[PDB]
Amino acid sequence: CGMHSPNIEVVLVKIGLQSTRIGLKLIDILLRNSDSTIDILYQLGTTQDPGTKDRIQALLKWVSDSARVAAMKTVEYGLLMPSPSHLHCVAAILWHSYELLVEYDLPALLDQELFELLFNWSMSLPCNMVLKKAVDSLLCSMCHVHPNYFSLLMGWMGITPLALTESHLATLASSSQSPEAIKQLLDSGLPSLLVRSLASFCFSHISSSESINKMPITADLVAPILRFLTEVGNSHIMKDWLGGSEVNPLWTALLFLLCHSGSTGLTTQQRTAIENATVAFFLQCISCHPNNQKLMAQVLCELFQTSPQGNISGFIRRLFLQLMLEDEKVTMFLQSPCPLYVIQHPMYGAGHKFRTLHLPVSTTLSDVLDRVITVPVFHLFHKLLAGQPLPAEMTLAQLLTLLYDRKLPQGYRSIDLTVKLGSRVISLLETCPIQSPLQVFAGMGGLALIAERLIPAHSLAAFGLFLRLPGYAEVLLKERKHAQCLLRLVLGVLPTLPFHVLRSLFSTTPLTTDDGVLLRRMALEIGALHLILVCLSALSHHSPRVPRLEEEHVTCLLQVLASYINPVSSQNSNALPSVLLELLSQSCLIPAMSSYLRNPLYRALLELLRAIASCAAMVPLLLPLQTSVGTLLAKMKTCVDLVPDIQKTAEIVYAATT
Repeated sequence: CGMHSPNIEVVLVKIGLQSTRIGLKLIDILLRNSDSTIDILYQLGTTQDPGTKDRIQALLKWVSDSARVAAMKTVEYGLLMPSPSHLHCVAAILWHSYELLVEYDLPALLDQELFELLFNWSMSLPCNMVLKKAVDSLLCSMCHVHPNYFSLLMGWMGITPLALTESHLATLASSSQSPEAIKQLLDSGLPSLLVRSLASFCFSHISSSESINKMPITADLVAPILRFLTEVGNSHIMKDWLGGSEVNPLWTALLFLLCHSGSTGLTTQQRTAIENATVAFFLQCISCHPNNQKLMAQVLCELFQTSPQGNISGFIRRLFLQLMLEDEKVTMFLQSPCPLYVIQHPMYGAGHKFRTLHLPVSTTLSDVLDRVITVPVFHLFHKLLAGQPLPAEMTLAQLLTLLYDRKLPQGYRSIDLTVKLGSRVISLLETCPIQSPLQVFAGMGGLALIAERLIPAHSLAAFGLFLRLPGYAEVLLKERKHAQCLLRLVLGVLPTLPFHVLRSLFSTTPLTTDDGVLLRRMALEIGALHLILVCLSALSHHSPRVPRLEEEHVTCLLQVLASYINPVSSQNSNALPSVLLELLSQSCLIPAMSSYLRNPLYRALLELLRAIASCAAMVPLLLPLQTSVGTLLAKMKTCVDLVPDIQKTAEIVYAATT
């Protein structure tokens, strides 16, 4: 069938929707006696005809028979075990029948006994296979159709002591994803009692470790119920509720539990479980939510500010290497009448005509559309935009900023686009991108805080010292991918960038403002000039005056020095202290300059010369300790004789020397 399968499925759909009896018979022989069967069931269930009610009745009768067969324990083989993909397809069919305007009374088909049967089926088997996920997606769709069914489900597990296994909470978290279920769950006291219980357990454990409506939570359920928190954090009002002072004890308690209380006893497997659940929670919280981004930035700055005086624990280290060093991932939803070529939420549809991806923000629309004369061309539209398409090279950060400026609520985890076919004959791109958690954390200088607590190797060692300066990260974040690659090389073009960011920061911070002089005096205090001078001494094989990659390194270091002397070149006399003058009189600048002269890089050296001649307080170092530099430079300029620049720089040096 692999060459003509669309034809077969289409003719099967037409024969099925010809009459009711034939469709019911073929449903029976396709379910009792693959992706294609999922598409067949979808097109049978969601297409509207007078025979739709009997078809969904047959589907419900089949799933009830399978639940019965699983409940007491030839034609019954399909009832001994059902395909979980078929159950997810039935859930999608019921969901799209509830969503679309149907002629029949859909909740009349749903029965409470079906709720009891599928609930007993759910606890009859463990959580490893996907059959539990399928029957739980069916439970979620049916309870979305019937809110009173979920309302009675709360009354079963003692909710208006308690003991819930991991499968119980798994079924509840799976079946709470629908808006009516999550509305009833917020209306129910189960989330409030669980967060109060886990906060009390954390506080009790902290009090026991530091001394060396409430309900006791054991050491096993806490990782699954933290995963419950991760799964419910998709709602934006959930993210706002987690941002209040009522919840903040959860954060502080979990951190004090997982840092101070080392190996009540925490075993390594459960510690890893809580560790991974907290990673998932942190990844879930700040997803497309700038408020959560600044919240985590403030929280991590407060933890790094009160770091003990020196070793960083494994959790905080891996959280730094994980949370803000991977690109932000958003949920992509694609609706299209044309074919576009795992269990997901029923908002995301089914079949190949509904697409759902979990993709990083940094990519553009051309890459996600490639992976999924009048010429038909794909065009992208939004439900909040009327009459204009979307550019192919526009990244998702720009789209997220446009939607957040277009009344889309903050924290909306899944963005939806419709693909249409237009004709081609053979402002939007200029918007600001998303801020991202990494740059938000770097906005208040958290990089210096984490540096204080922490290919040639000397450049990578000097990068950590260089990023301690304020304003370094703001100019560092201009190229995201290469900065992330450099941080990945730090944890354990590439050597040029730690100095190129310093040169650009020197050039963007002039001497006419307070930021430039503060940066220069902090560089004088922390000792960056000594490090770059001994690096130049080691690279040039020359010693200070005691009282192919190397060429690029020397050129870049000379460029850094030139941008340090004159920021405008890339009260000026008293803008720089004489400490730099007495420091440069000791180093190896003069002998290396004399060695290199007597032999881009020449252009950088001439820029350094006009920079060192531009500052009057930096002038008297040019006198050698007896040929002047101006006459020498004129001699080798006549020897060389680009040319107008060389002549202008030589004339400037000659004027400075005279």
